[PDB]
Amino acid sequence: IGGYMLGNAVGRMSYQFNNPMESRYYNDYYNQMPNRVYRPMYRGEEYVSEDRFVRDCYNMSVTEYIIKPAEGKNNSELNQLDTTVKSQIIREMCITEYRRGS
Repeated sequence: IGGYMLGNAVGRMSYQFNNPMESRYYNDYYNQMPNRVYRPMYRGEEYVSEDRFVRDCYNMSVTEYIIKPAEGKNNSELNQLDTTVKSQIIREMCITEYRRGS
């Protein structure tokens, strides 16, 4: 990766979700949650599908909102639902990037 960059934003997502916890949590936590998605600029990949793009993009996105907030935020297992939604949303945010980037 030549660097991470922020491509395009999303916009309050508010997709279907699987369970209303994921929706409500995203909407109250919207302020802590991301407003956009970041991008792995490969200079020579040529062998990634959307499953590899979404994971590699995800794998950055997650750290940006798990390891960074580790500075001093003691959830104590409160992070379970935080990660539950944040996993789901980052995957969906990643799919949307392909669908505005096209």
